[PDB]
Amino acid sequence: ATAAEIAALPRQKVELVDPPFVHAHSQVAEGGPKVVEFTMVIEEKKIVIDDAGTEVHAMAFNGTVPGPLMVVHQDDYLELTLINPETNTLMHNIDFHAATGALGGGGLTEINPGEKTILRFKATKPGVFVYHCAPPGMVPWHVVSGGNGAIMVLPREGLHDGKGKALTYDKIYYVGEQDFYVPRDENGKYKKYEAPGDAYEDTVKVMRTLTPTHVVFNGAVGALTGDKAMTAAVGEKVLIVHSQANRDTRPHLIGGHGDYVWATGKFNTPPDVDQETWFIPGGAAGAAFYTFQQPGIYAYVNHNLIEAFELGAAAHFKVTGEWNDDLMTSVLAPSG
Amino acid sequence: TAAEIAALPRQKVELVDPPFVHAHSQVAEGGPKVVEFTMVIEEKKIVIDDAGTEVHAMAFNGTVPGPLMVVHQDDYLELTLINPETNTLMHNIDFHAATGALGGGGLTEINPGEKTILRFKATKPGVFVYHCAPPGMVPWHVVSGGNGAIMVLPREGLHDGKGKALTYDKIYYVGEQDFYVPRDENGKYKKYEAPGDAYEDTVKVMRTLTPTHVVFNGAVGALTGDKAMTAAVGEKVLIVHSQANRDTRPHLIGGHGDYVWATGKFNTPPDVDQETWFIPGGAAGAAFYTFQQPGIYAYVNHNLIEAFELGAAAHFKVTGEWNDDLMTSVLAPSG
Amino acid sequence: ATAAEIAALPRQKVELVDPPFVHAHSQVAEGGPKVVEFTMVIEEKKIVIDDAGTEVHAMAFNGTVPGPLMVVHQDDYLELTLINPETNTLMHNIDFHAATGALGGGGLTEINPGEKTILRFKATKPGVFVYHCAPPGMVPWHVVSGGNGAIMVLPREGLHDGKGKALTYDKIYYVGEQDFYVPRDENGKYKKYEAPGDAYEDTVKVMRTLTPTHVVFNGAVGALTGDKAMTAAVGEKVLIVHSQANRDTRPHLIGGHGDYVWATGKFNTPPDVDQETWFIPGGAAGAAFYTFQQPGIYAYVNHNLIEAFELGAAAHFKVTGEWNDDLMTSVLAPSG
Ligand SMILES: [Cu+2]
Ligand SMILES: [Cu+2]
Ligand SMILES: [Cu+2]
Ligand SMILES: [Cu+2]
Ligand SMILES: [Cu+2]
Ligand SMILES: [Cu+2]
Repeated sequence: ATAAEIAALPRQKVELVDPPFVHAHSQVAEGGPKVVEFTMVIEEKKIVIDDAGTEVHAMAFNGTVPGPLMVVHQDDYLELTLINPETNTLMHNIDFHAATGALGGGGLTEINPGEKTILRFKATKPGVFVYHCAPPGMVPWHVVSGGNGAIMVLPREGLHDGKGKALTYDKIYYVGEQDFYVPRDENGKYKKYEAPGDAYEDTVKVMRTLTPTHVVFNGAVGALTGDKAMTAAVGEKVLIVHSQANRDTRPHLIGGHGDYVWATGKFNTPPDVDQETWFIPGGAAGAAFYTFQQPGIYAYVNHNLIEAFELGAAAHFKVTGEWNDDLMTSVLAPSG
Repeated sequence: TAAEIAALPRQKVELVDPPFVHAHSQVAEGGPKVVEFTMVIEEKKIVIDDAGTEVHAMAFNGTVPGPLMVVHQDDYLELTLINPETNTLMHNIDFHAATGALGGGGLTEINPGEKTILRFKATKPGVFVYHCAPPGMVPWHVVSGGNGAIMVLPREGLHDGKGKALTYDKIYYVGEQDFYVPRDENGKYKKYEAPGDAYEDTVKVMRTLTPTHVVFNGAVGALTGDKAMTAAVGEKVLIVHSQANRDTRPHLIGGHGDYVWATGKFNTPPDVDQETWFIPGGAAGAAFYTFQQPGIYAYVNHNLIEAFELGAAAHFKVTGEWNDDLMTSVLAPSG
Repeated sequence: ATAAEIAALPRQKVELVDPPFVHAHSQVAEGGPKVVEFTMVIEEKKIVIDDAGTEVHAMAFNGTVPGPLMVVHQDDYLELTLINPETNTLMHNIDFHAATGALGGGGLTEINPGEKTILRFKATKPGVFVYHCAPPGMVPWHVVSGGNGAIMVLPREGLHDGKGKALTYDKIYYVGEQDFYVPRDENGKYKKYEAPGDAYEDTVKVMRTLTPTHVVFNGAVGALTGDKAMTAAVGEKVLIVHSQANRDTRPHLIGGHGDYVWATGKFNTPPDVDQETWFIPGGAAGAAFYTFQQPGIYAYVNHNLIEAFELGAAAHFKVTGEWNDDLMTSVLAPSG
């Protein structure tokens, strides 16, 4: 497609929503290829990542950790306006794993405080894909400070299973998983810093242990629990997109399954089925499709259970509806 | 319907200790059945290495791992779980094969002196982890040995990707356990009077994400020496492998995984000709192999530090005739 | 085949080349089955693995870490002459994951200094496969000292995608990824030793933490950057073989993709497609096929970014050609 051809394509401006929600889209593409426009301001901000009050200086695309999910269709163009406000102290950029060239866009989007840039790429491959910050020489520090999210490049025809049957979800959630490396004092208590750069040396030491102090969903321990639990109903079809930009994870729906799981995240790779626990390598996104059959509380976890229940990587689903005794029943309740 | 489920046959099955598996048929015998199992949970001090290191283990049916239960797709598994009054802790069970109530965990919380009976329909074919999961103390029970697996065979037995039958002559269940044993200032592993005394010290070790031991069948060397698994040349063997908490990467040294259901799910077509497969923590996998050479094999987690320094190494002793076409020493070690 | 049948097959002596290059070979088999002869001399040598002058006592098959890629076709015989020179101090051997019996050949190739052996095995299974040293009682030590490489057993008809279309590479590269465990003194400086055995006790202690001090490609930090950057051009099809004999890795071509990825490394298992980041478990090799579409510098990494950019696991590709503005364009360059 020539420059003139692309200029004639229709533009749609998308308003992003905060994870774990996803902006309005259609599963099946409406019309021909479009240039889909997004804007994100990068915020360097203090975030609290557990109930004790532990804080991190985060790099937060659109002001959240993870950054928001951008959704386009195959052969659309994604056109991102990225802004680094003058209140920030560091240079930032963006690497789209969905994109082709210039280190995923990273080499073309280095913006100092008070600068902006507009990057356009053709989303040639269908799937979910990580994006993250990657300033040369400081790449892992920015990513494990929360500077990451994902996009979904839907097939123009929507999702299908491995054999041509249409899969249509009723709702979608995006779970970004973040490994944090928080320095401690000699008493074992987490340290606080005045500016991001003050934490650098101490944080690099922790990073080198390859052992996160915290592993969280949506930026904090318990962020997707309580009144922030994800919800569904018996019979409802849900797609769960999960990303990890730096470190392996193994998602599991406690009480459910992944009926179809694109564990590599790429829709031209047929999904695994009937999954108990799937595996997403660091630097990737995956997606899992499930139809709820039972009501009640579910936990969605990284099934290294230490990571889930000691380090923070557990969310809840609240599910409404009628219990199915054929699928499961307590023949004898706990009794003497 | 309600009448139809109640009229299905009930069948009690006697369990056996890993790595062996109780009696079953690969192709389902009859229509759907309710397969009944009973397991008593034993809290017991087990020795896990050659230095006398102890762990207060949670042992479904008296073993780490708990035994393999085997049913067919659309059978019901009906487990009676018993927690004797001599135990100190509440326990329960989460079947990854099951649907609802946190895998059954929500319905099976039994204090010492209690029992429960859980039924679920095995709707999905594959091998699946089960483990204890008391709310608020889930990892502690699991890394204390409270885990095993089940196999839900397709009603028509196993098949390859093109649909030809795969029929094993024997089956072994290897449960892999990451343990996190506290050490004192001098580097000696600590011992405790009761399970709860170890809790605080153990969680500290757990948070390093670095096991002190990684073992098969509950201890370093449990499946080596005189306890090696066996086969013969020409024999087809299915090896079911589970890890309820932590990744592993099985490898049969001297062999391969001819077909590997690496995700453990039989509606997902098996990978083939595998050197080393990968099972994420929280899952089981299964590998089918036909032995072609006699001799000693090692079956390991192929992080070789985990295998040979931390304990995740088993043996197969295989009888039969050596095949010089497949391998031959042209010139033996010589100066 | 009988012993007589094998004796009658053509012999072909191959001359090995150092990683990341691969010796001359045909993708499609030239003729019927042959016995492909290789020779390698094991060298115990010091290698410097970072810019702080950190040393490892390496076990180098053919003088390199990793050892070289050996290439045959399915149902050929690989015949290795392995030589342990008198100048070495330790017994060594070799286990081919591609082979069947005697612990991959390890039980038949145990050679003290001043000894040699010849092993022949039938390459019955197509794929990329680890090989490594494994002296009973000292296995992990030899492997994490650099005693590993890989082979490729091509299908006789070359590579194909999942539907039987031919996949033919113009270039091939072999990246061996190595986890090292280097002891430190009490002030954090890496220790040096005058003999391999002198470092055993100290090294075993570090190995037991399951935390490498270094994770590198081709034996050292930056080994595959600068004078040793891999090269390609726009339009060229490139196969990247990647091995890790002891520890998981998650390769990613920054700016690119794995168009087809045999993540398990086995060619009768259909490849994944459109991959961002693939996964190779410790003890295995994998392979990725990609057609370059953009020029410039790509980084090729283990996408645990701490492992890539703090511990050493990053390579570069230098790619010539014309930039493609359809696939990617800077609409607005970084600016106030
Ligand atoms: Cu940044
Ligand atoms: Cu990346
Ligand atoms: Cu328990
Ligand atoms: Cu579980
Ligand atoms: Cu060696
Ligand atoms: Cu090996």
